[PDB]
Amino acid sequence: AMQVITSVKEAKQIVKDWKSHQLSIGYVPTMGFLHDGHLSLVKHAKTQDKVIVSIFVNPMQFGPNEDFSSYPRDLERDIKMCQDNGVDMVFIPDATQMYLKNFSTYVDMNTITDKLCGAKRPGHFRGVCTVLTKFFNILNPDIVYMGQKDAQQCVVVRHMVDDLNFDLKIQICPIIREEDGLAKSSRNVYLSKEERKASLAISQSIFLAEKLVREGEKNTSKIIQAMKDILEKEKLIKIDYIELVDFNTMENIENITDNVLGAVAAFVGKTRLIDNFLVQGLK
Amino acid sequence: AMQVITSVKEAKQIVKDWKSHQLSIGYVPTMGFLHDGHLSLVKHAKTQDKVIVSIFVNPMQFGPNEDFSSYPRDLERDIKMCQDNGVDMVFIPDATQMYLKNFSTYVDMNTITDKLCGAKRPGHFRGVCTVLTKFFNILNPDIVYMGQKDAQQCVVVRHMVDDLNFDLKIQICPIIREEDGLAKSSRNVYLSKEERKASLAISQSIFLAEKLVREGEKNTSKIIQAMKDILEKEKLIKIDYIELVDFNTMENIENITDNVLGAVAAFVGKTRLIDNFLVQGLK
Ligand SMILES: [Cl-]
Ligand SMILES: [Cl-]
Ligand SMILES: [Mg+2]
Ligand SMILES: [Mg+2]
Repeated sequence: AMQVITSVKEAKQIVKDWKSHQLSIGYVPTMGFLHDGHLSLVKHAKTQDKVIVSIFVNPMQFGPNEDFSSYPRDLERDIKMCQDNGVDMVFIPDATQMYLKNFSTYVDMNTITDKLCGAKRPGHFRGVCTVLTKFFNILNPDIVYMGQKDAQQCVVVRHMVDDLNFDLKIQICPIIREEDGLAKSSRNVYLSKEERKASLAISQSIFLAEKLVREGEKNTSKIIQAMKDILEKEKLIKIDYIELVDFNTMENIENITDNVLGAVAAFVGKTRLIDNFLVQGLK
Repeated sequence: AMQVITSVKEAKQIVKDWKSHQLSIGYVPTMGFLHDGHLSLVKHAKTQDKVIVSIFVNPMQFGPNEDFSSYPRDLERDIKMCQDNGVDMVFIPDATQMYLKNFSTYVDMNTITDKLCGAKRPGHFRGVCTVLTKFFNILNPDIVYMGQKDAQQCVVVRHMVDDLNFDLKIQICPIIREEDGLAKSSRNVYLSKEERKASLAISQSIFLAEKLVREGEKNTSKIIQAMKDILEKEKLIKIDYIELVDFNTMENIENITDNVLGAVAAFVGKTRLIDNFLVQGLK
């Protein structure tokens, strides 16, 4: 029967026992209120012998001005979806298990995190790096499955893993979308009917930019303007950024050569949404 | 035959194979030019099935004003001592293996490291935390043996291990001393005959402070003055700090209750030496 584990000590024991049987471990870190995007990561993780999903709304990666208190939470919904989709262990620690009274250590970095959302969200990537170092040490996974939707986060965590010699692989999985094109996110639940309609311009701008790139358009300023024109038609949308950047460095690019990450962040009403497309190996 | 390993990849392989046989691993991180202090850590580590010594003069933990370029180095001496003392693997990576071109991640903390040497050596503990996270991830040790001589470092690393959930134990081992009382350190090799004679006042001040404490002296200002009087007799000695602090927090203490770390840092000529005593469980 699937284990629902709230203790670090017990999670360690279970993983240690699985390792005693030379079983591989697939790990899907999440902040709960699960959706088909998460289920897609789980499906990939089932290539491994055992699958772990963590659920933890990590307070370190939210700032004071953001949505920690309202973040959607429904642990019964999540347990059921993990149960129905063949998850072996749902690890749901609370902040008192993860961060003891005198906790004071962190993991951070001096490149990558200063761009895109990192520039808009001070402290965010330190929160991500620190909590994932902890989870990786607790759970000892072999492959960690992450969504391309958080593209910068994937690159940041990959770089941390490289730099700190974590003996595991980060596997980036494609963006899963709603029927109407909106990238799956737990924050979608915040949107009003009218905001939901407005929010489709984000994915529209992504589909168009990707088509332009694959049709051989190299000038990023041309592409950005085209996305901007789509997004500016929606009064409910306030653009945070639209940037085409190198996928490995997050540095803005003026002319596309081998690759591009085209990334958008925008507020739809008060809700902050992100989306992107990624093209690699261009001639 | 003992393995001398310069590659991360090969070190990983060897450790993975040992683990496939359920062997425990004892690890002694060092910066080489080995002495009896190190040999003592190795002796403790031999409680484990396999013993690893790393040798790496980690550039991250030295500042511009310190002694990175002159740090004693004699890898043939070290290999022989490891060989003769039953070490299984000497891991000697170079900075190009550990720190690749675009390396930019670090581990640091917001308590403990701001006191004692930490205050005198900006960036030092970040260098220690970061390189040890890497070694721990590479070598997957069960117990890591460290000398009490670097008492703050032991407490810092213990706290990192706790906070980041490293699945290992830090074992602090007592100070090994020269016949004349000077705490063993590779930096002792820098001392002139006259500096060596002067340097004995450091251990003398430690022996006296510990005797005063164990004789029931609680007033730290009295104890510090007594140490200061010994040290001020030596013209070649410039005191950096003399502090009696709580062993768990590194906070200065005015009146001793259950514990005390009495720590000294002083320059003898240009060489910076440290020493301490530790008393725990007092009534
Ligand atoms: Cl989400
Ligand atoms: Cl030394
Ligand atoms: Mg592993
Ligand atoms: Mg281990």
